Amino acid sequence: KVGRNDPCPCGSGKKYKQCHGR
Repeated sequence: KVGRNDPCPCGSGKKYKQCHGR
């Protein structure tokens, strides 16, 4: 459970929900 509000681990720049989480 990664902090959805934290920069996606993908290393793109957008937060989880703003990249992968979504």
